[PDB]
Amino acid sequence: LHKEPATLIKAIDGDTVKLMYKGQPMTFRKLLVDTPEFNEKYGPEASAFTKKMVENAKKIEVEFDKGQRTDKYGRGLAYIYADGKMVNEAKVRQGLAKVAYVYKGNNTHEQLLRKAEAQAKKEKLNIWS
Ligand SMILES: Cc1cn([C@H]2C[C@H](OP(=O)(O)O)[C@@H](COP(=O)(O)O)O2)c(=O)[nH]c1=O
Ligand SMILES: [Ca+2]
Repeated sequence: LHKEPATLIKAIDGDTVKLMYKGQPMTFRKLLVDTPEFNEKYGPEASAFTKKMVENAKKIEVEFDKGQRTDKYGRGLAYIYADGKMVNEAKVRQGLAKVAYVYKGNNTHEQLLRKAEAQAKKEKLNIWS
C-alpha cells in the first residue's frame, strides 16, 4: 500500500470527505470505520474531530487498499492521512468512531484499527464510556 497526494476540497462529515485526487474532485468514504451521525450521541464531536484534523492538515494523503477503489455510490474507498497521521485510526483511537464495514478485499489496516479501538474501550473513551 502506498500513500498518494490529494488536497482538501471540503470536510463533509465523520466518514466522508471531498478531496482533489489526480486533479479531479472526489467524495471519499473512509475505509474500516463508522461514525455516529450528528444527531446521535457523540455525533457533533465526532464530525468536528474529523473536520479539524483534515482542515488543519498541511498535507493530506490517500492510500487505497488492494480491493475495490470505489464503492457502489461512486465514493473513493481509502485510508486518509493528515500530516502523516491516519485519520481513520485517529477517530477510532478517540472513541469517536467504531471499526466497521470490514470487507475481505480492503482490510489491510484491520488489526491496526482494532487495537486503537481496544485502547479507547480500555480507557472507556466517549462512545465506550
Ligand atoms: C465503508 C464502506 C461502505 N460501503 C457501503 C456499505 C453501506 O451500504 P448501504 O448504503 O447499503 O448501507 C454504505 C455505508 O456507508 P455510510 O456509513 O457512509 O452510509 O456504504 C461499501 O460498500 N464499502 C465500504 O468499504
Ligand atoms: Ca456512516
